[PDB]
Amino acid sequence: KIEEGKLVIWINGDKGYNGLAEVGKKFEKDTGIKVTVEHPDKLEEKFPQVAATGDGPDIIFWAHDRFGGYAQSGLLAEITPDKAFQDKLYPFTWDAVRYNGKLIAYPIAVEALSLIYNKDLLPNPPKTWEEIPALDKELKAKGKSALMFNLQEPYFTWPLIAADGGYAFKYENGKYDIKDVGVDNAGAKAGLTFLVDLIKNKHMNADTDYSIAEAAFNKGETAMTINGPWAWSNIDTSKVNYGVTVLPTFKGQPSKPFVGVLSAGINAASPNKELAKEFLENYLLTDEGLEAVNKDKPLGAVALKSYEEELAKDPRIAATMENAQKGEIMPNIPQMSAFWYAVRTAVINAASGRQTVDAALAAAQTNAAAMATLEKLMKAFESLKSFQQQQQQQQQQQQPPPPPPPPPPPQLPQ
Amino acid sequence: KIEEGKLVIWINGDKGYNGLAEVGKKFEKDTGIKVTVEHPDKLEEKFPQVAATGDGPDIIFWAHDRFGGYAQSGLLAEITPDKAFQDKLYPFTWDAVRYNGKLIAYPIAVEALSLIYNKDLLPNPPKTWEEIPALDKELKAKGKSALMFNLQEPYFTWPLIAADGGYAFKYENGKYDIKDVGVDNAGAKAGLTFLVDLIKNKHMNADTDYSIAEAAFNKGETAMTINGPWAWSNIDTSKVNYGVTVLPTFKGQPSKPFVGVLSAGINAASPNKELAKEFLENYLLTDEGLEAVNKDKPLGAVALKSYEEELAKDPRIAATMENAQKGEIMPNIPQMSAFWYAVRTAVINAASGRQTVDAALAAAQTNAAAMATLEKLMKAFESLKSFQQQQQQ
Amino acid sequence: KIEEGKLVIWINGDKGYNGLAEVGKKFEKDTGIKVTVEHPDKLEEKFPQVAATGDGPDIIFWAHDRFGGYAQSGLLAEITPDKAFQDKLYPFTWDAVRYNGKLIAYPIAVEALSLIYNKDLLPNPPKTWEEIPALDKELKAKGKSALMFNLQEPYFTWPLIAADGGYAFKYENGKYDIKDVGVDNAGAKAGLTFLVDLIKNKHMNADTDYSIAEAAFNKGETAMTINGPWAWSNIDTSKVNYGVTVLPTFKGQPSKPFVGVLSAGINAASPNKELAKEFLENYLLTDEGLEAVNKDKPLGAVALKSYEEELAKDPRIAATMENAQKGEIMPNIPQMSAFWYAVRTAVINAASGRQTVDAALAAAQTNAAAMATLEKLMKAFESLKSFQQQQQQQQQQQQQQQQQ
Ligand SMILES: [Ca+2]
Ligand SMILES: [Ca+2]
Ligand SMILES: [Ca+2]
Ligand SMILES: [Ca+2]
Ligand SMILES: [Ca+2]
Ligand SMILES: [Ca+2]
Ligand SMILES: [Ca+2]
Ligand SMILES: [Ca+2]
Ligand SMILES: [Ca+2]
Ligand SMILES: [Ca+2]
Ligand SMILES: [Zn+2]
Ligand SMILES: [Zn+2]
Ligand SMILES: [Zn+2]
Ligand SMILES: [Zn+2]
Ligand SMILES: [Zn+2]
Ligand SMILES: [Zn+2]
Ligand SMILES: [Zn+2]
Repeated sequence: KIEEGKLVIWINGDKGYNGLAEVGKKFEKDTGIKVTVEHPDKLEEKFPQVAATGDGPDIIFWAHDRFGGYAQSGLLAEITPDKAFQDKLYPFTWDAVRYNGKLIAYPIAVEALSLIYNKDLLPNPPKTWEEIPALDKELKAKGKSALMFNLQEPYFTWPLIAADGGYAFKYENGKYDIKDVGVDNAGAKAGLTFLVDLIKNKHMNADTDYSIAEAAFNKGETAMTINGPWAWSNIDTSKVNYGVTVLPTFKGQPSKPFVGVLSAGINAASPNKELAKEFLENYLLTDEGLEAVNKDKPLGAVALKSYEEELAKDPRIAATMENAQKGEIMPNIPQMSAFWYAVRTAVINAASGRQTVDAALAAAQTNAAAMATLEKLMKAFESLKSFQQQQQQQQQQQQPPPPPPPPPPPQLPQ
Repeated sequence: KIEEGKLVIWINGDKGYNGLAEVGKKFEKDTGIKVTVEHPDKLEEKFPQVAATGDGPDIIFWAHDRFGGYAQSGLLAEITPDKAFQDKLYPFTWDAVRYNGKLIAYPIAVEALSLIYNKDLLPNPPKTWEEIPALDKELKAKGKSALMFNLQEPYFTWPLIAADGGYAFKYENGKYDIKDVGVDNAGAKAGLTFLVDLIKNKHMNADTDYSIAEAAFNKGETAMTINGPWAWSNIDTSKVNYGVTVLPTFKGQPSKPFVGVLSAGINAASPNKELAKEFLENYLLTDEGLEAVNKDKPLGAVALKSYEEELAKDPRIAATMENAQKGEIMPNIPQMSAFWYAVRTAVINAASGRQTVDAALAAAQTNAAAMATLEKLMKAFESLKSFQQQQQQ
Repeated sequence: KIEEGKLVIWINGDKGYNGLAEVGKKFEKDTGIKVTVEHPDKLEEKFPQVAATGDGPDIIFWAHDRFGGYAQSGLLAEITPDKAFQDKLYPFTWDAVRYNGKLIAYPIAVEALSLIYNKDLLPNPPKTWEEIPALDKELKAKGKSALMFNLQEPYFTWPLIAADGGYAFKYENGKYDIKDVGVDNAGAKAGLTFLVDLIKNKHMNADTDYSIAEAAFNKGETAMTINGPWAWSNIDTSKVNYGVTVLPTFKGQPSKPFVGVLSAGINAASPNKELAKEFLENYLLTDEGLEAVNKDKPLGAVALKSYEEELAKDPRIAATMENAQKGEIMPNIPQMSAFWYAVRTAVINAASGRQTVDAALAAAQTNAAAMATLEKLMKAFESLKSFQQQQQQQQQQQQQQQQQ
């Protein structure tokens, strides 16, 4: 809970919690305040439960895109680092921890998709998407393919579609304009067109998923793939002489991958907000702190400028940061749920031929507002029923509103 | 019974309708136009039924908050008192009778919660909320409690919550901005926290409702309660030496109770709009008009400045007008229905520990703004339902 | 089919498609490119289905209001006629073919309601609505009625209602503000009030529909009726000595009838965008082009200034254009579905006495918006049912294609 006089930290099991515990000991040595690090199962699901009743950890570690939902439910304390501390980190990461004007977390690490290439098949990676078709028929002559990446998930296909001017929601002040959606502009249109052309000219298969794209690259069957820092360990094992580099340009514009930021938030119910802020600002977000965490489990690229420059000596890490700098910070707003489902269908339908490019993307725009507001209404029936639970004396699994009558007037009058 | 050459007035049975008929005989004397006053059952429900077909009274009396829904359905005629008539009343009472720029009703009487205290247990009432925890323990030593009021309805708990900067919807031009909700700001957050602190520090019970809060004050078991002019008649009966005063301040700010304004609206279907406006401006909203109504039933505080000053000699009425002047005029808009159910759940959950202050209020701004889809959904279903039952049968 | 190297044109079967095919042969003579005009059943429903999968015609002919939904679904190619070609047509017709700033089609013909009168019963038609009461009494003495028109649908009753300031959605920049509805203002209030007054003063029956209104005018029972260019051929057969003129003014303001504009849109999937724009701009939208189409089946008033002035020799056509120029261009946006349903009820309720004018209108202004927001949420539940269609199929293409 609160944990008055101490600090309890939740961080996912797959991270460097042992390294974080070691910063905890260093903090315990100069202050006498003991730090407890734990990694419960599905802590991103548990936090919304316990924090709503004033319990839980003092500080939570998760990808920034979950925090928008938390801050909306008032579960995170507004943080106030002064200007001096802010300049210690990359200015773009602060934009990943801002919910409606307010700063609600500290950025730790940075993730983004990169171009991963087989050095032995490709001496040098293309700087340009446009030259991939030419490159594929050069490698096909050797029974090899140029590129294979997951086409089923928008996360992977977005970098291209967004390249010439697409975007999820327009951001211009720490606040996302939810009626300015850019899935239906000329830039996005140009991007998805190129992608569909790649599939229909047989340079790519419409059924390529994560597993198939990973198996092909790790068996040296394909020259290139698009993936993030979590996929590297498997390529090390495959013994593929691989490189990680900046994504290819399209129509002269860099690709725009989604940027996910590991963030540290303070529970709005913690009485140890001061302790937590001193721990994060002066012990963890330091070269010595991140180093200790990194040693246990690599963070990839980090938000702190000083330690990032030390980690950039690895050209894989330097490439993940450079991609992220030219990429699009993933909106933390609830309307993103709609965007995922809409663009998923728009890409799958354009790819298979079921729909055209212009139609698939135009339908997504409508599906964005339609599915997005639906979530607001779904919360209304879910809050009206929830009020009834606490009034009388899984269970909420009800949800009626099934009256959508379609009036079809007979416009005959001849 | 469309009227035509006569005035038929509607007003609730609990009001000075016999005093109103006395002004209606006065009008009949200088005009030869007979005034009929009636008080049918659930008139506030019947009025929208009959007015939508072009029937019912020429003029209607009810709290200003119901008038928003009426004027939205276009059942009220616009009124035009000139600059001279408007300055006879308190400026703020005109803000209660404004529906999207247009004035639709004449303000009559003003209602707000006040601090009612036992003079025999409390010499001077506390000017400050912050000092009540200290006053309770001083009274717990004697087997008494400092304060007990209804914690179940947000009408009673709002004064405190809104004190430091909370508000329902932002008003700034005879028009409410329905996207500017103030249940989740630092003002509301500071207020509700204080209220919950009281409950967990056992200066208050989470299960205190209207009945329990009234019983306790009327048996002298508690030194203070918060209530309105309607409860006065029961405290007289209990023989408690009581006082009515301005509500305590919080963080230096005055408490902000909701303001209910009893108002007179003219039926849009009434052929007697001119007669009505003459009766209301020149006969009823005068010292003698309101007196006649008041002698039948007390209005409490009144909108007319002149007659308010004569009534102000009662310190109970004097405090009601002070509280109402520092309070918030209850929005007349349909989005208020959402506000009631959401803030009500928010306070209940915060008090019982089921949810924190920050969490209950942040999810209150969702429930209240998200119940607006009910407005469009339930109104669109229900709207189309009427046409279904007409086209299909 | 596909289209590559030719043109395929879709137009409704009640138009001059043979005359359109005749423009098609003239094009084929100078170019060699074959033009195939076809008129399939319910083509305005078939077009969204085939155009979404990249099929259908190169060019499509329909009333402009249907194109909003097409351009929203991205089924129409943005057209670019230069300032020189744009000035050959009436400026107001271009506004009927703008979807959110972009031009999506070519204007062909214009259609609006007009006052149609029996010159044997009425020598000179009234310029004023206000005088129809007095005129009725004068004709009632002879066992005739002054005016009889379809009161059931708003399309017909709108001209009056809108006359003094009523409007569907405010339009100011090729873009409709859907929060600015005008069915509740003083203008609309005044118009419907006048209509209600006519019905309760028994100058008009609340149950007059299209069929009753048409029969009455064509049996010489009523002196006047409002209607459009489509009802003319029935009046010719009735042997009624009739005229067609400008609609009566209310409170000194002209009646605002809804403007329907026949339009030519280019499929965004068509490989022959340059061919189609060459056909339309320089072969069809010319004196000789529309003339060939007109001779097969009349277009009524036309968007091209030059040929319109030759057609204006007919006073009927000259008046359809004059009514259209003072009227309101029908919004092409999806919120118009809700507009029709809300105003249809509002009028029927106010006329039957079931509701007052103030109530029935202020209900419509809230109802039309309430259905509009539902419309978006219905293309949602159904669009989530594309998962039912798809996610079931890609599971049966996976359980069935791996035949157990
Ligand atoms: Ca624990
Ligand atoms: Ca500092
Ligand atoms: Ca170092
Ligand atoms: Ca080192
Ligand atoms: Ca390790
Ligand atoms: Ca009666
Ligand atoms: Ca005066
Ligand atoms: Ca004492
Ligand atoms: Ca009495
Ligand atoms: Ca065919
Ligand atoms: Zn664990
Ligand atoms: Zn190729
Ligand atoms: Zn140190
Ligand atoms: Zn009664
Ligand atoms: Zn205490
Ligand atoms: Zn046919
Ligand atoms: Zn008459």
